[PDB]
Amino acid sequence: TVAYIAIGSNLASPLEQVNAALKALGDIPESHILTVSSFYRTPPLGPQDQPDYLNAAVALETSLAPEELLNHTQRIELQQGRVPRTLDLDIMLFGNEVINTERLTVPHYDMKNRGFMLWPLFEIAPELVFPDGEMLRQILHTRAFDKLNKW
Ligand SMILES: CC1(C)Nc2nc(N)[nH]c(=O)c2N=C1C(=O)NCC(=O)N(CC(=O)NC[C@H]1O[C@@H](n2cnc3c(N)ncnc32)[C@H](O)[C@@H]1O)CP(=O)(O)O
Ligand SMILES: [Cl-]
Repeated sequence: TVAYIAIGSNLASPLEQVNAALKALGDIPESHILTVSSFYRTPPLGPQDQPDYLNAAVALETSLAPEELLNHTQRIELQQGRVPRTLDLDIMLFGNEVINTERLTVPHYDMKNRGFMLWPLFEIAPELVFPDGEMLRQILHTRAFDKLNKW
């Protein structure tokens, strides 16, 4: 199953965290990195008195159950300092699954509202269709999220 994972950090020099995160994602068992987006410099959506984010998306093939994937992404966050934002790993999509448990809401509850999630995802999955049948390309068009700048 292909999982799509969003990466975010707004440390001053976030490349170390993001590069480290990508290496660690590749070490997850029974999993393989398929494709990684470009790295983007995005203004924070929410409070504005914080540094810009580095955002990216990665497509990860995995045989793990969605919760076992979450265990591994949480481990990576912990090991890089998560306890500005050092590193957040959000599971955006997990195959065609819709999940609503105490640990997971998939698709990510807010991703359709976040250009900094959707644009990097579009780079690596331009023909993507959500579980509800909506095309990623169409969502980006409708919301008119401004395109991103590379880091
Ligand atoms: C600050 C804000 C709004 N503004 C931004 N602006 C720009 N420019 N760029 C950004 O990148 C950016 N980022 C933003 C942001 O907050 N991003 C992360 C996010 O979405 N949250 C907070 C969080 O810590 N997230 C990781 C944890 O989520 C858990 N986790 C992972 N996957 C799932 C899932 N599928 N279901 C449930 N939990 C999950 C896991 O345990 C992880 O540790 C959830 P919330 O606080 O919005 O509810
Ligand atoms: Cl470790």
